[PDB]
Amino acid sequence: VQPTPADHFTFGLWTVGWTGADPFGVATRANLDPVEAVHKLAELGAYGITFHDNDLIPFDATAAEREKILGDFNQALADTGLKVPMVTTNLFSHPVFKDGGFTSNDRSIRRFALAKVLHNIDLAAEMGAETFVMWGGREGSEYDGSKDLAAALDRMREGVDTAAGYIKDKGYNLRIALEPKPNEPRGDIFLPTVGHGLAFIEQLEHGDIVGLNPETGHEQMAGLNFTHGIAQALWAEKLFHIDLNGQRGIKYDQDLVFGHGDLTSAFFTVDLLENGFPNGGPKYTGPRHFDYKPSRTDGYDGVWDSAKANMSMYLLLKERALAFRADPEVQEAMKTSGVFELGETTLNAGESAADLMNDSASFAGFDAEAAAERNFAFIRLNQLAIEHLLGSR
Amino acid sequence: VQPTPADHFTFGLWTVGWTGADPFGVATRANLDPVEAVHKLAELGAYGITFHDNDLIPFDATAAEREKILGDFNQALADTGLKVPMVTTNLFSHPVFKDGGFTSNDRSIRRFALAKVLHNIDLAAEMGAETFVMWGGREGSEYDGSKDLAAALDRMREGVDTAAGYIKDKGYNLRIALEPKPNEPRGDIFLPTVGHGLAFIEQLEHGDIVGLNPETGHEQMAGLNFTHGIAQALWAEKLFHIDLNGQRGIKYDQDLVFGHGDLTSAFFTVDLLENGFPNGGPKYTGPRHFDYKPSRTDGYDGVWDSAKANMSMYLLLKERALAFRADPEVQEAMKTSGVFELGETTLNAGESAADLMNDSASFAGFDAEAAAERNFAFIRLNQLAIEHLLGSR
Amino acid sequence: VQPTPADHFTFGLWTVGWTGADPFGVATRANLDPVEAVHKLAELGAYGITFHDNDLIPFDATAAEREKILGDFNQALADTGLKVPMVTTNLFSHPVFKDGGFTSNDRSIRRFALAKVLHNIDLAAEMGAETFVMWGGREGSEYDGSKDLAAALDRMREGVDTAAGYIKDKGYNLRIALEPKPNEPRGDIFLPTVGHGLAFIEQLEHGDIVGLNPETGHEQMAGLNFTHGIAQALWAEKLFHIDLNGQRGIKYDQDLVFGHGDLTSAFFTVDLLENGFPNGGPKYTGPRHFDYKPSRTDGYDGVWDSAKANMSMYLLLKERALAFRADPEVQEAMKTSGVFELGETTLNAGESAADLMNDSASFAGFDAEAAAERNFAFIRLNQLAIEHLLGSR
Amino acid sequence: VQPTPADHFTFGLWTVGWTGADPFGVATRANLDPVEAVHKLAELGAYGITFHDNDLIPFDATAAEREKILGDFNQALADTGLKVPMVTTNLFSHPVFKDGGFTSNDRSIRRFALAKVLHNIDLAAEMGAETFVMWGGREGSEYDGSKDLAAALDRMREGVDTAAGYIKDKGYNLRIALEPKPNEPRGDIFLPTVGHGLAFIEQLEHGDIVGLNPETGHEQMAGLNFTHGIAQALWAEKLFHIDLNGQRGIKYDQDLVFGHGDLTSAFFTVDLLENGFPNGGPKYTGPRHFDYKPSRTDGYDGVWDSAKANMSMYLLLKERALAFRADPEVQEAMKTSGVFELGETTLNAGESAADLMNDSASFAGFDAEAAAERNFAFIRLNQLAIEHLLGSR
Ligand SMILES: OC[C@@H](O)[C@@H](O)[C@H](O)[C@@H](O)CO
Ligand SMILES: OC[C@@H](O)[C@@H](O)[C@H](O)[C@@H](O)CO
Ligand SMILES: OC[C@@H](O)[C@@H](O)[C@H](O)[C@@H](O)CO
Ligand SMILES: OC[C@@H](O)[C@@H](O)[C@H](O)[C@@H](O)CO
Ligand SMILES: [Mg+2]
Ligand SMILES: [Mg+2]
Ligand SMILES: [Mg+2]
Ligand SMILES: [Mg+2]
Repeated sequence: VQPTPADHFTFGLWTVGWTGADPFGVATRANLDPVEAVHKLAELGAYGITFHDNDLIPFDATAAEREKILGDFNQALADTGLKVPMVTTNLFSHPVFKDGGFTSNDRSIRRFALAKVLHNIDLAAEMGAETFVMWGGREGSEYDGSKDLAAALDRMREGVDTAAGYIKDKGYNLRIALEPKPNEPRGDIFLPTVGHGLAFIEQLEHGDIVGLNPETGHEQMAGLNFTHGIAQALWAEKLFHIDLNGQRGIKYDQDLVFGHGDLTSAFFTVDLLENGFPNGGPKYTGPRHFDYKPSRTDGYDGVWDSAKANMSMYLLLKERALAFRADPEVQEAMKTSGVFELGETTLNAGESAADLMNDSASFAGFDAEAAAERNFAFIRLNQLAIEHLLGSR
Repeated sequence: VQPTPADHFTFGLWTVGWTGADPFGVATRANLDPVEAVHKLAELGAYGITFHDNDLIPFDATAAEREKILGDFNQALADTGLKVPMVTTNLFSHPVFKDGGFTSNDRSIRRFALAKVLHNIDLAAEMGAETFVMWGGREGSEYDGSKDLAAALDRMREGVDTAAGYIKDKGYNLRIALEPKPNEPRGDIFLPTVGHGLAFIEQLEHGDIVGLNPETGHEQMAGLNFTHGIAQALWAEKLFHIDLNGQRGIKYDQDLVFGHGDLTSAFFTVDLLENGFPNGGPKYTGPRHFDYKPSRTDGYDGVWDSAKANMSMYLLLKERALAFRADPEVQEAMKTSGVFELGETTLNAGESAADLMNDSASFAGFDAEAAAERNFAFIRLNQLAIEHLLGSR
Repeated sequence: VQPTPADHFTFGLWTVGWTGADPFGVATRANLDPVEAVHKLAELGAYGITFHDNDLIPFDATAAEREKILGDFNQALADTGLKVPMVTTNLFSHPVFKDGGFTSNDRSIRRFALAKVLHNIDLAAEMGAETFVMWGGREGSEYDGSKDLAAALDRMREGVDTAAGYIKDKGYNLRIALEPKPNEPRGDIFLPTVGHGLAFIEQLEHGDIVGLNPETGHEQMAGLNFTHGIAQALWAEKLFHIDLNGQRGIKYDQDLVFGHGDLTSAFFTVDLLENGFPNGGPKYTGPRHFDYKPSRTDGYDGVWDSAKANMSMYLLLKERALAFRADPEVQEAMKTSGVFELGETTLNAGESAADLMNDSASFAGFDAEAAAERNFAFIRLNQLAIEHLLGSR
Repeated sequence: VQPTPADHFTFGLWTVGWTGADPFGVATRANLDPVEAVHKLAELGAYGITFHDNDLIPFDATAAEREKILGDFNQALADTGLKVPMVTTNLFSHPVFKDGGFTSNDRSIRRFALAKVLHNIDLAAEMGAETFVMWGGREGSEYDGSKDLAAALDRMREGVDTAAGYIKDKGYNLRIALEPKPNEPRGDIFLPTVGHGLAFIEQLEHGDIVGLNPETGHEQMAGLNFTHGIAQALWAEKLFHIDLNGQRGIKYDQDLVFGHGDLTSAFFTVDLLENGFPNGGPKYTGPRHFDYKPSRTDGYDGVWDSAKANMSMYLLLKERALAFRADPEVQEAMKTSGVFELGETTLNAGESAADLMNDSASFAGFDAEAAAERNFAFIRLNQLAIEHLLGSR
């Protein structure tokens, strides 16, 4: 398995650039030059790179510094052919953002935050990015009386609709992707799961250009099924981008390599991304982005190894998932279990509620004890998927 | 503290009627006669009672049996004055519902399930209920390949829109409330949290009459903040009903008495229900329903005690929450922390995006290190709330 | 892969015999006759069967009836050659055990529970079991003030030490194994994890014949690493029996087939049971017992599919774990990462604390910054294990 | 409630001194001078201060510098009267400890870590500390094949037994206390809970002077009951020190003020530390140490507010826990529920196992169905505790 640019594997500058500081220790690695990151990733087979404004341009950068850095990074992009499909803003590291950007209780800070986003849209637009991600990491609270929860959602909405109105006004070819996270760094974060992000988009004035950017480990930090959550996003046609990594349980966000967390869930996520729904429906078509962090125990050989492991894991899972659905035994097990039967509408063509209540066969004369005898054989279908994942089939 | 019918405390027949069987043991209590439940609850100060069709009418009940039971229960209601504000359907106990009702993979079963709901709407309508709850407990999977996830949401939608169309057609004065749960009895349940239920309603043809019925312990089984979740439901004007109980962590659904789980979260939920949002906004106005189970260790004296503890807990929390917001020290702490400041729009009246980017004060000349110096004093506001909850203030 | 009796796969009568009642529904399958259970297990290649006293003999059975049941049961064992390696007692289903067996607050229930246990030991010895398991499923509380926590531990010890002295007194060749569970059916169970069970055994008077029976899903309900937990039990030489199954996360105990939960963790569990430790040490040589439940959506074909599947999964993982450790690339990866280096003592033969203190190259003269540059290459090592797991290496 | 030195409230230098860097941001507060820390703690009523070697003396400090820092530090202690009851070592921040101190895969890091510890013991003794705490924060792994799990336990034991023999050899009046943590910063930490720490101590050669230092938030990260866990440590008489703080659920370690996490559990923790066990037994008489971090959104006023708040919370709970146990209605509720009955031995003085077996009224003649009717009244008992907690009784 060898990734080619046709695979659409994208990486953030902050992933291979993550230096290693965590809550109990300092960096274990020297900073990564952005020019090097770009060359290195292009040599491994990446398709693109993504960044936060401050990953590249320091917060306090003078104008001359910004131009230099941008000339160096654009040179690197020209030399290697990497695309920049997504750009995001850092509204969480500077001390000013301690209570949030968009939903900070201080209004002057909310204004700076939105100003900082608006300027970043311009940059995003000039880099040719198709997606603009918003991860509101500091949007939340540690304590329940810190916020007016209705006002917090109004403030979030104001910021997101202002950013979207500006895109439309400027004619930029960008969509906004919101990225949910249940906690960390705040005790509770606003719009904690895929459902909460999707719900919120529906209250927006400009929701047509707003969708989601779900991350594997974020959903698993609430103990949810990542595959079920991205399936709901898909079904509502709101799956704009995806962040792939691994997580080993409900705890701090590990950011492991994709497939290095819950393996069977990783298998079924790849199947959904590659094979789509068994009865048909929308398919996800954007980048396969890896938002992970190389363990701080490992030196730079490990960094490149970890980048490579992401693409290898995905390609290996993909091979198994295509083999799995192509197997005739699996197709037969699917039919037996009623997977295709779920796709037939419950009612008949032009059958109303009144018509159904009235059908004796469906209710009054329905044999419930006889229907309950069906062996759905879900265990057997599960055994067949796992044997295909282990390559023994 | 003494609950009066003016408090609007409602109880399901299945809560005080829960006999005690769990996964590792049989019932520890004799069945409860429905007539007795009604009299007993009216003597404690309940306002109303709620039930599942099969809580009252056995699954296999003949016509003569159904009429008898309904005559007995309506007599009881007439004698005591209890209301029946909510009615729900049991789509989870019979073996026929092993793969779901609405999203069972077997189509004949989906038809029976919907037929069973339609008939129950009639009953609900005749009892004078304002709310019809749907809890899809068997809607989900243990294994990721058991379902076509897009088809499962189509099947759910078909059932919910059919039920809603029927309400409209019949002219019934009922709204449907969907009730999320992340897991148990299925490994993963569809529409696992408040966000997922709200998202789903937006894809519905008849979503205008569809809202939510969140339960305290269900949200806490995913480790979410119950108060933040009901605040999002409120803000979207979808909080139709509420299920109150207690939960002590991420584990099986305990169904403890309300306030017998996370106490501080219970305190802030009561504040939200009674005081509303600090800057104003919608207020929840329906029943305060308790969906709990009297621990199986306790005899019938304990059952009535537990029913009474629910209303006492709520009334005690309410007293403290009204005291808390009326305290001048708390009002001052709120202002200091920026709780009211969150309520001011970020932009000025007729200030566009372009106008803001352009304001030098907001961005280019903004002093970020100086803004970051504000002491938000959230800890102190948290200390004041807890001292009010402990009654030491 | 075809299991054979030399593989030492054992199954509980209650696993395949679980009819499907859960907290929200009744059984979906007919009761399984235990003579049939024995014949079917033996045809599939199991080596032995285990049971709870009340799995085979009803709680109400007369002596005549107990003799009758046991003669047919022993006949079936004789007909097939299945061993009975472990016997256990049901101290959780009858309403009498609602506050516990050994730690019930009621003294007369404690005496009844201990007498039930002692009689069961006599049957255990009579069947040729080498192990007597104790799962204190109802030992615990929902509420913190329900028990004196020190008296509960004194009553647990009295119960286990009386049973242990009785084995010793009668000279049975039996060992007691305690089985920890964090919760379910109690809100909090005493001795919730492997560590608590191990610690508790060291306070017993007859500790020498008391060890543990860890269960995969139980440590995963506290988000613990099952391989790390059983490693600690093995290190202490207290791993007397093991229960294998699957769990997808912190939620109710699912009891899925082994390998249908956390797959990568199942791989490393199999590596420790089969291969042991990289530098050498203890090895577990007991039976490989499956304590799971066939999903309620499936009929009896699914029941035997599911029993087969446990054995398949273990042999597939066993195979990939042998290939993995045998691989020269893996052995060199382990060497680079310092796996064998951890096996060397920190101190030199005869070096004292004073000596080390005083050795300037280990402290005063140590180059901590040089030492920190080591690439441990843990990411690469993990990528090698998963490629062996996925059958690509 | 005003704390006074007799209350024995102790604080770590790193608690009030935590500047706010978390995984997604930099410090929000200026470094706290430790002489100032001492003066401020003493003004608020603390009894003592604790510190990690590198909290006071930089890792790079010259001997001259170490002497300088220590003279001002000892002067401040002398000026104020604060004791130094516990001392600990930092074996986690420097990049050298990226794979652990005692269990690092690198042998030369293991020697450096042990020498760092031994020197620190000398300082501990010199300061008059009675307790030396060991938190093995980096002892663990992200991946299961990174370590030989048996060698890791041998290296942990070598390290703790060398330090213990050195105390014994020098005759210091010091005890070692191990502090368990399930995860963070390692994906899995060795000795993850109270039970694992207790079990581990029983395999040490110098076990007699080794006990535990449980931390509220750490057991709550595995969803365990902190009162049950510390009850087991106390029962074994291994509760040598305690770390008090708050945690809202299974997620990253929050380190909130004691009482700002699970309030009801904090109430029962305070009851066990202050009141002990209902039937009598061991009591914890050590210092009440606060291991928390002031939230990063707050300035230094919030820092001293937060330190005050820990002491307020403990005295408010202490007060309500004394009122609770003193209450004659509670004492009768406890009596009904069998709390004192659990304190009676199961067996009669001189009754053997044979005797009990053979006592027909405890088994053959037992009315199990009669016995099961007992109302244990646990719900009522819990309602009484919360009404005392809420200050309504
Ligand atoms: O939890 C961190 C988060 O996942 C971060 O890497 C976001 O993805 C980024 O801020 C937006 O792309
Ligand atoms: O988890 C069980 C669920 O909470 C049940 O009691 C629903 O609320 C009821 O089916 C609808 O009202
Ligand atoms: O949670 C159920 C438990 O795992 C049970 O099946 C014990 O293993 C059995 O009682 C002892 O063998
Ligand atoms: O998770 C941090 C840990 O709780 C730490 O502050 C230890 O308590 C300290 O290192 C030993 O005292
Ligand atoms: Mg991300
Ligand atoms: Mg409910
Ligand atoms: Mg078991
Ligand atoms: Mg600590």
